[PDB]
Amino acid sequence: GWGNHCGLFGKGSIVACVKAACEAKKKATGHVYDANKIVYTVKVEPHTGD
Amino acid sequence: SRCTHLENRDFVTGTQGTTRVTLVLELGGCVTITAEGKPSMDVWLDAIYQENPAKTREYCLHAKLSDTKVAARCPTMGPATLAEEHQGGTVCKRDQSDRGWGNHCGLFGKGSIVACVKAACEAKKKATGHVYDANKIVYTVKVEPHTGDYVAANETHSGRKTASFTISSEKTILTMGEYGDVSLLCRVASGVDLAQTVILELDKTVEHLPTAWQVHRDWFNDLALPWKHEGAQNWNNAERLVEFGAPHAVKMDVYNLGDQTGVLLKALAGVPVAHIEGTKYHLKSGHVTCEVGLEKLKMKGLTYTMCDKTKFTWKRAPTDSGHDTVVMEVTFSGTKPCRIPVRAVAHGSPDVNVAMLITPNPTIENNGGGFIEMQLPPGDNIIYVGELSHQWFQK
Amino acid sequence: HAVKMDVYNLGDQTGVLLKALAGVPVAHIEGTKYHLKSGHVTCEVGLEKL
Repeated sequence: GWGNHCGLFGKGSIVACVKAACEAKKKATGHVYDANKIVYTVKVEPHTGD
Repeated sequence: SRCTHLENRDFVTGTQGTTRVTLVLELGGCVTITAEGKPSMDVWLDAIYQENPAKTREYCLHAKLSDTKVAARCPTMGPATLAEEHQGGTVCKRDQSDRGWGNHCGLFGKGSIVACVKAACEAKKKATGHVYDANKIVYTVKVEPHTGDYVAANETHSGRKTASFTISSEKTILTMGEYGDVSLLCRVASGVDLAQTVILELDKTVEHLPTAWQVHRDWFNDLALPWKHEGAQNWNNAERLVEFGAPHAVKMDVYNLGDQTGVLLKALAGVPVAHIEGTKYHLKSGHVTCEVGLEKLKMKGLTYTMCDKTKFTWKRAPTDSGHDTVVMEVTFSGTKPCRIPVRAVAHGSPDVNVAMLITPNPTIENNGGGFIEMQLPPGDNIIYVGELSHQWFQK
Repeated sequence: HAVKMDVYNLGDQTGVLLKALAGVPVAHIEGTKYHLKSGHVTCEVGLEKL
């Protein structure tokens, strides 16, 4: 309206935007396994009396 | 007129004899007072606040843990102990771990283990509550006379006056320039009850957040977070943000539950905001009833001659104000000061003046005047400012 | 309001995520190795040459 420098009193269009990024070290990342690349490690130790 | 700047506007009108007017002013509202033989006045409650209110508890939203210490004893060696278990400002957990030859104990069995961390709060990660004292709260009321000058919201009206009220000082007499004196009696006791209110403050320097919230005392007192009194060195219930892992041999992990700000903010959605300006803690919603004394107010320019009916032009053609009134502004090129000859007729009845003026005794002063606000009946009308005319369809 | 519109940030969601993650099993990362902390495998052990 006149109070904010418009000729008419009514609804005026307004649009606001912000650039959105992510804070450093504030991510949550997911990882998936490939059954063909997964490794199983097995250890064996003899009973040596020690 | 200031009230034309907002959507929330009320009109109060005093008739014959009405010398006093009782209004209920609300934050975000505005009242236009009109009365026979009196200059019109715009009045509004501008702020409600208290400087340096008392602080109740401070809560910690993000624990800063450091100096993790663990003490463990073999099954026959007795209780494990740390000096920290007796210090304030530390969180500890005593448990039992499985011990045996593998971790250097003579026997295979349960051994005592105790782990402690020093618990403090991250800088700027506090949530502090404040309480109002009804005897120290201030209500600010503004008054502005209708001078026939239009001023935008970002501009300052030279005739605007401010009055402050506290419970112990309920009456003020304001001198409205040449319009006389107006008396204001506002009772803070008629205002908002603040017994169950707490103003919650996080970090007011954060840019994308309100500076404060108005929350319920019982909700605030039940927050499951570490807390302390301002000034106290350590936190009570610091364990609320710390978890201990199951022990294994001579070790026990300490986990931090992270920053609780996001959690709090979800709880605060839908809660009303408040505002902090330095040391002033403001309510953003509230009301107060005032009695306005109009008897000492006098109109301006009643003895001027009528302006030359030939010298008016439209600076701002008649326009809808949004309050079912019409606003306009004229320019006068004749000799000042003088009374503006304004009137309006319904299409077809040139004899009956149908204009109800909001602006009192419109005049063109040596350095002002010209803005007029009026109400007209529905339908086609013609507005006249002397010989200057304008068609106007009302509604 | 008039020619302005405020933008609010909902804050760090880490605390919210961590509450959801309580009771979820942990895993472990060692450099480029992504380890499971729970699991099993069946093996056949040949003893004839011992």
